[PDB]
Amino acid sequence: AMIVKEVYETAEKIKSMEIRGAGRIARAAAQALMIQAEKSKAKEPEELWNELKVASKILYNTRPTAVSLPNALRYVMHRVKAAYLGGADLETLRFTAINSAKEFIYNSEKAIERIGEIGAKRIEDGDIIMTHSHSKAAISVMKKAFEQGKNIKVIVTETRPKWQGKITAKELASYGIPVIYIVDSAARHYMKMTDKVVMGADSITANGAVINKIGTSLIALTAKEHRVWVMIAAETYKFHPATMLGQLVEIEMRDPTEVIPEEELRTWPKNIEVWNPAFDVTPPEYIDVIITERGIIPPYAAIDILKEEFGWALKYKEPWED
Amino acid sequence: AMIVKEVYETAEKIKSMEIRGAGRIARAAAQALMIQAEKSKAKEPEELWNELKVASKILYNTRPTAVSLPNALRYVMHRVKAAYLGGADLETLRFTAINSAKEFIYNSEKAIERIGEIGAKRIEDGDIIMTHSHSKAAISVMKKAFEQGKNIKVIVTETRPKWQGKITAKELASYGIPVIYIVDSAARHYMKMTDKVVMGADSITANGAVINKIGTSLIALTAKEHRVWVMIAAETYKFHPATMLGQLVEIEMRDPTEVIPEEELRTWPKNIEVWNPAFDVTPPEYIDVIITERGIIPPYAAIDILKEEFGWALKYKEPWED
Amino acid sequence: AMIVKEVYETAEKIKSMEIRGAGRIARAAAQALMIQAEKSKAKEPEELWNELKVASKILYNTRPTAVSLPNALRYVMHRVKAAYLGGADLETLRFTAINSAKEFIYNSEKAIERIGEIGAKRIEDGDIIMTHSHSKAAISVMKKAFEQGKNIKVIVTETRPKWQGKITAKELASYGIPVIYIVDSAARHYMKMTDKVVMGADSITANGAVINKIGTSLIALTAKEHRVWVMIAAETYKFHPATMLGQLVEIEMRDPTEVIPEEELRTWPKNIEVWNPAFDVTPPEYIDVIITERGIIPPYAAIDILKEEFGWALKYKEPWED
Amino acid sequence: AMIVKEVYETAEKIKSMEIRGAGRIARAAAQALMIQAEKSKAKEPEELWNELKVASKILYNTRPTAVSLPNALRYVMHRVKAAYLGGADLETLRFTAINSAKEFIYNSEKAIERIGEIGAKRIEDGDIIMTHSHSKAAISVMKKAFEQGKNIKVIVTETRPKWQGKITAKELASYGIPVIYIVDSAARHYMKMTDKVVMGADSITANGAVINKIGTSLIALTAKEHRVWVMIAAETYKFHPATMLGQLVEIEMRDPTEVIPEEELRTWPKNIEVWNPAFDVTPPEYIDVIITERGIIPPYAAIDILKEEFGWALKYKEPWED
Amino acid sequence: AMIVKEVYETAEKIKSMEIRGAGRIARAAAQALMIQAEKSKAKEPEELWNELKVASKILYNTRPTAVSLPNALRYVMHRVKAAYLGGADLETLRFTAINSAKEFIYNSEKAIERIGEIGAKRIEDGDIIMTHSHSKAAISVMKKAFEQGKNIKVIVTETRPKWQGKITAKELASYGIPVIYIVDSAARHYMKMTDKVVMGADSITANGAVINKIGTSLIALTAKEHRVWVMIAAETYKFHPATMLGQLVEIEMRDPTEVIPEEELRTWPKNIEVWNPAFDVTPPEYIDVIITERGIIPPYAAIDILKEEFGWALKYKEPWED
Amino acid sequence: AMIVKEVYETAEKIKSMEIRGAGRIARAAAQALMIQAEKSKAKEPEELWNELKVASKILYNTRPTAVSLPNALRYVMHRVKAAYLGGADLETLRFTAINSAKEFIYNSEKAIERIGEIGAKRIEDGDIIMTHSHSKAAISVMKKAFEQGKNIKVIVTETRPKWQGKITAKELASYGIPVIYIVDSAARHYMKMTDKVVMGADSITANGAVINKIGTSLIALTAKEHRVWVMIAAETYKFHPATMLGQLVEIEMRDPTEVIPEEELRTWPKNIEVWNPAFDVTPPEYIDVIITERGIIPPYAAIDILKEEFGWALKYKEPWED
Ligand SMILES: Nc1ncnc2c1ncn2[C@@H]1O[C@H](COP(=O)(O)O)[C@@H](O)[C@H]1O
Ligand SMILES: O=P(O)(O)OC[C@H]1O[C@H](OP(=O)(O)O)[C@H](O)[C@@H]1O
Ligand SMILES: O=P(O)(O)OC[C@H]1O[C@H](OP(=O)(O)O)[C@H](O)[C@@H]1O
Ligand SMILES: O=P(O)(O)OC[C@H]1O[C@H](OP(=O)(O)O)[C@H](O)[C@@H]1O
Ligand SMILES: O=P(O)(O)OC[C@H]1O[C@H](OP(=O)(O)O)[C@H](O)[C@@H]1O
Ligand SMILES: O=P(O)(O)OC[C@H]1O[C@H](OP(=O)(O)O)[C@H](O)[C@@H]1O
Ligand SMILES: [K+]
Ligand SMILES: [K+]
Ligand SMILES: [K+]
Repeated sequence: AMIVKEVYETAEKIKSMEIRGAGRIARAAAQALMIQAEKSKAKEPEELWNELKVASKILYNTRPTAVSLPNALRYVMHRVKAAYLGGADLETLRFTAINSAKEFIYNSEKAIERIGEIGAKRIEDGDIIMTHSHSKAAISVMKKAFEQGKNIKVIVTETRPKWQGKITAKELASYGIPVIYIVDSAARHYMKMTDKVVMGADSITANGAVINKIGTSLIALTAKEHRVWVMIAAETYKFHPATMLGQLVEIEMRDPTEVIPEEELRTWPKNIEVWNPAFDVTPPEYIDVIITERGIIPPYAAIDILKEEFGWALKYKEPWED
Repeated sequence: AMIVKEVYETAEKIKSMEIRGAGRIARAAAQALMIQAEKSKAKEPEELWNELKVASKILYNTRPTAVSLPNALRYVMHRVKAAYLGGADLETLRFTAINSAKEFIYNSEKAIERIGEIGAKRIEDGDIIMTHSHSKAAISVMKKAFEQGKNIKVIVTETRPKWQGKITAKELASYGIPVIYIVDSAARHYMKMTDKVVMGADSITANGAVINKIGTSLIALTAKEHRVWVMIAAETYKFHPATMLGQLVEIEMRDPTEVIPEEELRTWPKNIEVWNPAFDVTPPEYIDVIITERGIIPPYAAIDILKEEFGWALKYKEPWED
Repeated sequence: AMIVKEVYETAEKIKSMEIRGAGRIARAAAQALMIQAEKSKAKEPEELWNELKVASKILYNTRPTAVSLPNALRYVMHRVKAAYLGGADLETLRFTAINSAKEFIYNSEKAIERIGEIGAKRIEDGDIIMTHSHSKAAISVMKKAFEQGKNIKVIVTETRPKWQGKITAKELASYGIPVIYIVDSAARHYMKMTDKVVMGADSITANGAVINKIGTSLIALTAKEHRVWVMIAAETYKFHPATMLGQLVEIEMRDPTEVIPEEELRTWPKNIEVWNPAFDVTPPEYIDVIITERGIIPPYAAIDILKEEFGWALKYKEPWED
Repeated sequence: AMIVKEVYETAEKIKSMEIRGAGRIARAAAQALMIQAEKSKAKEPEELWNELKVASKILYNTRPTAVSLPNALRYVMHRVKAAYLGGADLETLRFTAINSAKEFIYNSEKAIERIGEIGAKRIEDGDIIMTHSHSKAAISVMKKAFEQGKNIKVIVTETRPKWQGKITAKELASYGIPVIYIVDSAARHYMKMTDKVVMGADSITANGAVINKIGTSLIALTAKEHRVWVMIAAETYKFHPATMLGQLVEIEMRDPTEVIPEEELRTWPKNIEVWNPAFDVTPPEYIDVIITERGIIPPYAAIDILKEEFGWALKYKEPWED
Repeated sequence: AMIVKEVYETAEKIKSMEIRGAGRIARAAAQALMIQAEKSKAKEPEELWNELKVASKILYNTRPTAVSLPNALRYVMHRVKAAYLGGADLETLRFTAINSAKEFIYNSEKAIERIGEIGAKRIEDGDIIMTHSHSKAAISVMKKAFEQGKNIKVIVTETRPKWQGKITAKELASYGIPVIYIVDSAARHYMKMTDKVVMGADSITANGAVINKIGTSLIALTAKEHRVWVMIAAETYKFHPATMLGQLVEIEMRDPTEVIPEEELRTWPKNIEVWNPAFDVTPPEYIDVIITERGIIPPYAAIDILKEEFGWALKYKEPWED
Repeated sequence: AMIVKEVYETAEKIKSMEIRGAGRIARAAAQALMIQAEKSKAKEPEELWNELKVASKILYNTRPTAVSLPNALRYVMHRVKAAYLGGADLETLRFTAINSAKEFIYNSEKAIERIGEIGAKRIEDGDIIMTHSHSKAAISVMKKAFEQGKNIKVIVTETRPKWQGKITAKELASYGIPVIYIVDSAARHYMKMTDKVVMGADSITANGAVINKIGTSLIALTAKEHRVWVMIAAETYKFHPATMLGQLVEIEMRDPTEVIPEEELRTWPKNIEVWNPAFDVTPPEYIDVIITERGIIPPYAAIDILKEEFGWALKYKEPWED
């Protein structure tokens, strides 16, 4: 109930997409629990516990699709709950929250570096890589492959409505990587000159399906058509535990004004609806490998990743639950 | 040569895409040769012949990909050239041109209403139709189905870079037709709820291939993946003669600042190139039917349409050449 | 208005499927106009003309899907109308009707013999042929191939709900042809031992799509999956002229009691609906050749067949129209 | 050996398909070994051991294709065999058998309710579900989605030769669920209006393949053609151990008179054979998920389910052998 | 009965593949007929007519698969037979033969030249072209493209068993075209670097299937897999008139010593059979265009080449027949 | 530094392909290490350890593509290195090496035997089997099946460039198995008569792709096209641990004189380059099963073979490294 404003700002910024990208939203949420814990004026363990739960709920209710966010909160809160129910004093519980958040953040960073190291080995001298949206994990791969001295070019799709491709383009450019910027529509037209595809992931399912920025499935489709390897770069905390037990991932429908700006949209007739899904789902047949910090896998081994790391917790309710 | 201003203004406006759509471009090309003949001050027939030769060369060098443009110029100038070589005096030559051009414009209008009526019979009540870009022909089909009392909805894809989807959305919505506007990247995500795809053409080749707005081949591809019918609404003047003798269609590369505005692009790193192809090429196997003013065809019958309407002219030179 | 009962019985028998099969229904309808004409008590040409029109309407309104029926009636009635409007006396008009019907019947028979002769050449010694429903044209092929001394076996699908396969099985057996009878569901399971598929057609469209007995499209689908040639055996009067101008073929929905017998069906809860489509539509991609009396064609050449034989009449209303 | 009558009556009833469905067969197999142990008059443990050995051999030789049967027998007899070899006295051996069998029956029931709850989460409100044959597991999924308030309709395919579709149609309709009954041949025609396919399994192989009622592979095939999800509701006791070591599953050929009744078939020509396979084999690539009581898997994870639940037993002999 | 030396040498050189390549073979058979007429010591019309009839049969009975050969003998003998039946005297008949063969040969050289010109237009600067066997018409395309100043590289598949690829590689090298030579099995491995596939044909059928050197089908298949264009370079006398009326093309089975040499094969166990198909059949779905001397067709328009250039003769027997 | 004669002969025999076949090569490298330890005149532990390290590098540097080789050197040197670091004396170290090589070699012979037994079960009486190259493990399957009394026939693809298929054909003949020998290009032509495809592997990756003799991929592709099962017979030491961490397998490019002999190649134009890839890569989607000595897997479970038998060593450097 005495929730610090750093939690409230992180939430608003997640919603507004000032903080965006699956890994980043996750790190931002770990962070927010950290700050809440650091700054809490609680006197009993029970008071802090309550704050961490209510803050976790606020943070969870921001954006649904990327499972990295709930996974970050679970990492922190599985540990916090266990300390709490085990009778931890106020300070043991504060540190358990703070240090758990710190680990997630630190492991998130090492996981992305490691993915780049692993992914890069699948890039070859002279490769033309097509990507989509802005993925820290995808970019780690392309960036490392350049640093090894491979001469790559990267086709960057624009990624409407939010123009994520601009970010990716400028960022790749600044590491010395040449870029070809194209609109989303042109992905089939350039698939013939493309040697590899490398994209990120918001959530990966028990069957190997990849939920990622709207348009990912199209690029994968025509990549398959063309026999261009589709490689997805993704941390194990992108894997979705609830889909083990039959859960479908919700696809976020964002405001129509991200597609068509406010001033214009209200001049339009009432019988036009603008629909703005932030993600689509890419079937496993169309994915060559998923690149995790633990190694290369075929998409269908998503279940192993889920079994050995996340399944244990599916008997329990969420660690923030009241 | 004394070229009248309406010839130059039309060429500017085609190049700038102020005038756009392969059907319109073609009518305006004819309209321009008509205005040249109307206002010419030529004394001799040879004087006027030369004006129209040159006028045609100006118009032909505007935009290369939609063969409708040269087929309009040809429709007028084969006639003008035969009048002139067969000894026509001046005012005979002036009317051959005027009248040939009025013929093309009125047949063009006719063909579109006719493609509407034919193509509508392949629209079923309840259908959800996905379309791309803005095509007077495709719209004729959708609008004619609506006027028949069928309850349709049209999925209008945005169509970057130039936003042609906005024109389409507003146009259809203004005839009463419910519209759903989405980004091009959302085509696959919404292909499951789509019953029919209806699109235009700029060029159609001997072998069946359809050159139409960039992103057309993606929509068609994922329509095939899902067994949604891809119907191309296209006049016979969209069919490309030189492809019979082995020609590939030039795919127009338009200025990059149509993608990223000048103000923003000049601030971007030197090693990003923006590539802006205006069109892509959809293979025949992803096309179900081509709705011409002469009836429904399989796309492989493109060659029949060309054999019987264009072949004769191929042993000759272009009717505006020296 | 003074319509003979032979017209009324032929109609009832077409509806009830006592007379069934596309070619046969067509011959039966030609026949019926013949008898009407033979037995008419008309005294003026105008009186007979009226009878032939009203009889054509009755016969046309029996079953929609197989276009052979309207084509048979057009063959007879294009000729009758032309005699009539050209001032034929009563007897000239009677004979025009009678003799036209006779030609259609005679040409129908020669067309089926000729298809068998042509089709059989595509069967090879040792072939295992899978078929579907009961097609006179298909059977003509298999029968001729045996008579040439090729040792074939024919897999006969049962063809529910009406058990057409029983007819085909007994009929092939009686020519010396060994038969393997299987239920419809088993077609994929036996496609591996199948060398050829040979089926009939009720209506063939401008784009090469084949409308035929329910389940045809499944057999073709898994045939394609397996690279087994799908050959359709079909007379040129199976080709559908209205689909040139964008008409979709109606798919006949027959009584639910053909699926589930009356005594049983009325014991069932109201919230079960039985749906009984008599046909499905098979796309051209899944058809290797159509075998007509005029020769082997790829499915997509359906338009040539339609252009050169049926298109001339599409400017006119139906020759029975009032 | 003194085999009790309920062992023989159950074997007759499995063979005749009076008792049917791989789940039921398996429970009744266990039920029979339970009744044998209940009523045995054995004095020694060795006497009873031998009765159960023989009882198991009788039950195992009824119907070969659904591995659920032997997995039930194994579940009981690995336990009984270990009790006996580990010196158990008589009434200990009698209870090991009884209790092992009650265990299997109650776990089987549990697994089905559980597969209902998991699989329902992949059913979305509004969905039209196509199913095949009659599967308690598939029905558990569909019924559980309905109880959640989702408005579904189920397309029940008839399922020749034995008409299992009638059982399914009546069952689902009796829980309130709207049913559409069609013939197996209509599967493709109605795949366009279908959102999800839900079916059972009799055996599932190491590599992912699903053996289920004849016609299953057709439905799955055309589901893939249209990108409709194929979900297999199947317990872990449906998974086939011997396939790990290279075994192919025997596909049961049932008496031809189930297709064509004795009265009719005896009148048919000698060179028609009726072939009645009871099952077909659907490849893994046409399967989206397998819903087990342990959660959603990709079909290629069949091998994991077998490794961790069945592999150990493969170096041993069958637990009812000499 | 009095057949010239040359007809025998031509025949034998064709049998042993000393003269080879569909077009060349046909030229050699026209040449033979031409020399039979030149050197005839016949004095009656009927004596010559009989020499030419027999000469034809000898030639037609060398090698079955390439229809070019009978199409050449028909070109000559149709004309010879029309003259002989007109009552043409000896010297008129002798010239009919002599001239018709020269007309055939000259039109053949012209077609291959024109195919080069037309086909070259579909080659683009920087293209890598995979070919197969040695096709004069395929080579015309490649050579003309290279002469146009396009920097192409050609991948020459070795083409077992007769090592045809060595001839192709040496030939293209000799015009200054960089060749990559590879074994047949490597065609998929290098399909990713291939932009275009260009190959010949021995026979093209009524449905658009292409019969060419063994392996042609594997290359078309993996080319389709990767969306590389397959372009067939083929004179209109490669199209097979018999296939219109149902015939299948005979696939010539040549000597096993062309595979395993005689000195080695004789030492091998009896129970190894060496099979040497000289050709295979590529379906039209894997073929993008056929480049003929009349233009570009989709494979499905082969029926038109046939309808319009050959169908007239099918009514009749082969000209050389009695 | 003091390396035995035999290590050099083994190395050179492997380089020149005198010793060939992935499994055999590996046995030859274990053998070499075994003879280095046997014949060492070293007197300190460290002297031997250094001989074996160097011997290993020599061997690993012969042929890159078949991972069996390093997996054998690892089997031995992991064990040798654990001993040397335990402080093992000279003779203990010498035995560690000698025994570990014998263990490797004996386990290899056992695996190939067990693969035969397991793989044979998926062969059925009357099967026609296409194979490629010469794989000891593929042959084990075929031989065991034939020994079981199944009347099989084997199609042996010739396998250029090194004529591997002659070895296979002679070998299978020698066990009494009828062979059909065909050139590589004929694999599609005979895929219709093929029931089963059985081939070896040199390296199998973490995502299930198979690296085997050049051509393997063309056969898998057309086998998939026709729904023929592709079964790979492969010892678990064919699985590539490096591919888990991102590596690509190096495709060995061997001498051009293995393609075109030296006496002939030297006469050829400079501008023909002869490319000799010894291997290609088959994707997992075209592979039905991998038959290992631990059982049948889908190709996607290759990651499990790896996770569980090799992943432990990836943390560390190669045993022979300093
Ligand atoms: N050198 C290599 N090492 C490991 N995997 C490879 C290599 N080359 C190709 N692949 C894989 O092999 C398959 C190639 O398939 P395609 O893209 O269809 O050629 C894919 O599954 C790739 O991941
Ligand atoms: O974790 P990293 O690799 O940064 O990003 C993964 C994915 O998350 C992003 O979505 P959004 O911008 O949050 O809507 C993009 O879809 C991207 O592919
Ligand atoms: O001729 P209509 O049917 O109106 O449209 C035909 C096509 O021409 C347009 O190109 P652009 O906007 O001129 O670049 C669009 O691609 C459209 O589909
Ligand atoms: O075990 P449950 O899930 O109820 O059904 C599993 C399968 O077993 C049945 O076979 P049969 O009717 O015994 O021949 C059907 O094929 C059904 O899908
Ligand atoms: O007429 P051109 O285009 O030269 O060759 C056509 C085809 O004929 C040849 O066969 P063969 O060498 O006669 O056995 C080759 O297969 C070639 O592709
Ligand atoms: O171990 P086994 O199963 O015998 O053979 C495995 C594979 O290794 C061989 O290559 P190479 O002859 O070494 O170049 C063949 O390609 C074969 O399929
Ligand atoms: K590419
Ligand atoms: K749809
Ligand atoms: K659907």
